[PDB]
Amino acid sequence: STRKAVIGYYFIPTNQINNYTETDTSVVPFPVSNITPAKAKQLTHINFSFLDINSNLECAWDPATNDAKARDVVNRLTALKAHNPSLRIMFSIGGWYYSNDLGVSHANYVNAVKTPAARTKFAQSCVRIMKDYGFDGVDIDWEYPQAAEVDGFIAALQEIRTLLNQQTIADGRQALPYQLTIAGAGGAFFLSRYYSKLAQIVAPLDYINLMTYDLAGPWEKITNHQAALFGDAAGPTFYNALREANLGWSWEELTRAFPSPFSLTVDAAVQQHLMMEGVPSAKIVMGVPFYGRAFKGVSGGNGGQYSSHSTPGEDPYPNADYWLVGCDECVRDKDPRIASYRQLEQMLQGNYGYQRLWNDKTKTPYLYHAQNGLFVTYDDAESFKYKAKYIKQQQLGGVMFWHLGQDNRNGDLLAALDRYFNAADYDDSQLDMGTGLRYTGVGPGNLPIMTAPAYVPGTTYAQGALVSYQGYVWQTKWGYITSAPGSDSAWLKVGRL
Ligand SMILES: CNC(=O)NC(=N)NCCC[C@H](NC(=O)C[N-][N+]#N)C(=O)N(Cc1ccccc1)Cc1ccccc1
Ligand SMILES: C=CCO/N=C/c1ccnc2ccccc12
Repeated sequence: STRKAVIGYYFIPTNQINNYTETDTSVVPFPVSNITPAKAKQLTHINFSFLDINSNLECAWDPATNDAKARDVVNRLTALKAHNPSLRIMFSIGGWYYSNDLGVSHANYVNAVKTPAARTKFAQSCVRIMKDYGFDGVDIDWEYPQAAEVDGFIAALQEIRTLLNQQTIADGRQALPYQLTIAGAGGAFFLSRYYSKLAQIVAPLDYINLMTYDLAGPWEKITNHQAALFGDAAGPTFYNALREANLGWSWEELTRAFPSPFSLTVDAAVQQHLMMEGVPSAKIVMGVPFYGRAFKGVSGGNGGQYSSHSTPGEDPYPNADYWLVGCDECVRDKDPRIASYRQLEQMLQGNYGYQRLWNDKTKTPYLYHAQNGLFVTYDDAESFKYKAKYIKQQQLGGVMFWHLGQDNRNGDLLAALDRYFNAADYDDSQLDMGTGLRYTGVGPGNLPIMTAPAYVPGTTYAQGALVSYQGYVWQTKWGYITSAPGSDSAWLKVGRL
């Protein structure tokens, strides 16, 4: 019933705002007019990106921004709401460039959330900006608060939420209330920073949009799919950093929740969220990439998958060798390591030497250039069928993607997502989800339904015995136990009645 969210980032750099034009793609490749009425109808949210936090610890435009041109761009976006009364134009604060641990504005994020007075000044500036520019809600993309900063981040979200709710009442906006989201970590290493307090982080949000992409890249030793739905036992595996989070759980509880090593997949991130009590499936949104990540220096044998590679990891890209054959946008952007889906379609179609291959465990496509030794991991309308089916089966809130300019000209990726959720004639009941590796962790938030004989006082239970008691099914950790389940450390809660 409830419509799935379809949240697309609209990113425009300052120089493009300051020189905004809808009639020159060499100046602005993706002007607002490319978001046609048909596309507008298929989105529920557009995340305008990025604003920042300044040294005055307020939400702010990049100070080089021409304000009149900014308002003009934003006005074109909010004009789209004429075609879709469900559509929201959010704005996003942060992004990797501004907010990463070494980013140019990082200290402003740390300081803005640090004290009650700072949080109030910061929260106020967010709602002020929202009202002043005509936005419909606030998205926070801080990558990422460290475990020490998490309490301040939580309080900042809570305070923003109160101010948004006030604003909704003031504007009589109950039909389309102002919203709050974050872009959340989609991989266990960064997720471990705030994982233990995930319920408090998600409580004030309408959605947490998981960045379930960038799970492979040149910083890793071995090529891999950047957004595998499920795991491939042939691919690399990773230490499960969540088992070291400050949860206060027992060895058995930790082990059951956090297998290690594990496959870094979209399903892993989603299940890791669902394991936590107080994190509802309907607030979890699955991020998908509208771009691929490209690697060079790869060996043959498995289509370039799971190979060592010679892809520079430095930022900015360290020379002028744009080796991703056929990638014209890569030349424009001086970086052969990222290619939009729009460009990847053209690369396949041209005489450039790529084969499109498919991994039926991960349910994702990849390109392999056998002659030069290149590998590209990306997503397409086919991988989106499996991801859409997972979103529905797991009762997730919807899909998020980065970014709108990377869809092809006809908006085929966006149209596919909309079709999979909303087309009366689309049927995926027989779509086979495959035998790729599922993340099997169980935690307090995702106990399965079970039945077992009622616990009987006086009975001596062997290790592994299952009983039902006071609403749950419990398993003895060793034998021989006679205590009431939940009264001491001998029983593990394994299911709910
Ligand atoms: C919604 N927020 C996100 O999606 N964030 C996110 N993906 N953060 C991590 C990715 C940062 C990315 N870095 C690289 O790609 C490293 N280069 N290499 N190899 C980045 O900062 N940019 C490229 C990018 C961004 C998002 C998704 C894929 C690639 C530069 C950038 C360009 C425009 C806006 C923001 C960042
Ligand atoms: C490859 C270009 C540099 O951009 N890198 C971003 C980055 C660096 C290290 N680890 C990461 C993990 C996830 C996403 C991005 C990165």
